[PDB]
Amino acid sequence: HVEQTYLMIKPDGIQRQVVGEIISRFEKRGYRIAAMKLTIATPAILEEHYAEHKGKPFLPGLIEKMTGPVLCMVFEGVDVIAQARKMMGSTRPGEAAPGTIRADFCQQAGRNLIHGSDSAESAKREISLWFKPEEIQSYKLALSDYIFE
Amino acid sequence: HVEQTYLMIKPDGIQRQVVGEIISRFEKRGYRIAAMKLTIATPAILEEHYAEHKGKPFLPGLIEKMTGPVLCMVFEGVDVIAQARKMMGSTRPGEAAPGTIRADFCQQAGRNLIHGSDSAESAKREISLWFKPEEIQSYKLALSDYIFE
Amino acid sequence: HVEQTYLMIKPDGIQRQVVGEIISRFEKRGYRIAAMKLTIATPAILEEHYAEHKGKPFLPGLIEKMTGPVLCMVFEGVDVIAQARKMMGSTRPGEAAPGTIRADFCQQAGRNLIHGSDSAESAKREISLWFKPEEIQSYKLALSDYIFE
Ligand SMILES: Nc1ncnc2c1ncn2[C@@H]1O[C@H](COP(=O)(O)OP(=O)(O)NP(=O)(O)O)[C@@H](O)[C@H]1O
Ligand SMILES: Nc1nc2c(ncn2[C@@H]2O[C@H](COP(=O)(O)OP(=O)(O)O)[C@@H](O)[C@H]2O)c(=O)[nH]1
Ligand SMILES: Nc1nc2c(ncn2[C@@H]2O[C@H](COP(=O)(O)OP(=O)(O)O)[C@@H](O)[C@H]2O)c(=O)[nH]1
Ligand SMILES: [Mg+2]
Ligand SMILES: [Mg+2]
Ligand SMILES: [Mg+2]
Repeated sequence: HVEQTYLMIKPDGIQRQVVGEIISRFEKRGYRIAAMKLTIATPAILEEHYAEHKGKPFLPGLIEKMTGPVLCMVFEGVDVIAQARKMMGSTRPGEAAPGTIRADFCQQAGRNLIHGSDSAESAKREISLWFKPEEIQSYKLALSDYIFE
Repeated sequence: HVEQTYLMIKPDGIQRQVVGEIISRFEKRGYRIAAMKLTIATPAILEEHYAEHKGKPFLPGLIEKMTGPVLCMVFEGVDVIAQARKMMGSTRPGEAAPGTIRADFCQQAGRNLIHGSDSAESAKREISLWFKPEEIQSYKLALSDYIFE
Repeated sequence: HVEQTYLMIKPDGIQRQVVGEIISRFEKRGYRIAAMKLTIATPAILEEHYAEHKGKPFLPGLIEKMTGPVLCMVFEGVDVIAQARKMMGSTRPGEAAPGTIRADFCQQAGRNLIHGSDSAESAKREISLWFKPEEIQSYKLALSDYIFE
């Protein structure tokens, strides 16, 4: 049984030109690209994306940092929501484990390269926010017999 | 004082075409390739390899998944039995530490890319099962003075 | 607020020809190269460098193993003293976390590839020992807005 998670490369990932390296880490585990789109995030969509932080003092500066080019992604795999969070590492790069994206690429939480859904409910909500159903692509990986039990 | 461990790239490592990447991880630490052989694992040899699991319900499907091309390897180094196990990571990739082979490449225990001996006794048994003595090569690494104390 | 740490590639890092790989790991986090110099370490300077270890049983052999080409480096970043130590990993490569330099490249404490300052005080002292102030270069990284909060 597979699930789908929402992963988003933030503007610092675009501007530091590590998009391909990020994608390769997820492809390396046999996770399937189910959707992908480059866009420029707007405050209106970011307010909904970060609805959990509404009213908090840091929300205006988070939205400002995120107003820029982003790569919206959906990846599919076993336990991929929790696993992608593990691969990303802790919010604060200095506390993230070696070998995670944030530890390997970043210094501070405010520029930590990538977002990933933190739960099944948030993944469903975030995928629906950033993608229309017609943009989610269903196909089978040819190596499936060697990736899955 | 060095020891030798038996490492085997399973059919998923061959079919996903990551053999060279796996070998490079062990070469990177200055471990010496003492033996290397491509073969196709058969049920009779796999029954002896997995003798500890005889009779268990999961063994038949394990043998089926392992019936395929494998790369038999012997690596030599300080504490290499335990260290190779650490490098592979937990049997279940989702529990494996970031930076390990199974965490970086895999999703499920039944397709977890690689086997390594779990003890000195199993290394001796497994090397004897999969290799003839003529296939174990004795030579010295030229960089030894910069690898070992 | 950024700080500066002293990092030194030991003779095993030079001789195994992994200098570039080491530098890339620090550049990948947006750490800035503030100083860099190839020299051959001599006992007199190494005695001052390792002054804290005076009298310990491994010191004479440590000085012998360190008498050779070294790459002196200063890197700048947020919390870079502690973070570089985390990236290097434990003194013993066998205890170091997967994904650290020592775990990925080495086997034994006596050949563990790299030195890094362990504190703000030792970083100040080591930078002054190996570099004159005129050798420390100040410039701003063009991607600073995407590395720092
Ligand atoms: N619950 C399970 N479900 C699926 N496959 C399993 C399970 N438990 C074990 N396996 C498979 O059987 C192998 C042998 O189990 P075990 O010897 O306990 O793990 P290991 O030593 O980490 N791996 P191996 O290289 O096969 O010896 C595992 O590597 C998996 O490929
Ligand atoms: N500067 C700064 N940014 C933060 C802090 N906490 C969170 N953020 C930013 O806000 C984003 C969303 O916060 P959160 O959902 O709690 O963290 P995440 O799930 O790891 O992305 C993070 O990824 C960070 O970029 C903080 O303490 N300082
Ligand atoms: N052979 C050997 N070398 C050691 C030992 N302890 C320390 N060293 C070496 O001495 C160096 C400096 O020691 P220390 O400052 O404690 O370790 P570091 O801060 O991790 O570099 C280490 O990096 C090792 O190369 C030991 O027990 N045996
Ligand atoms: Mg979050
Ligand atoms: Mg076993
Ligand atoms: Mg020290």
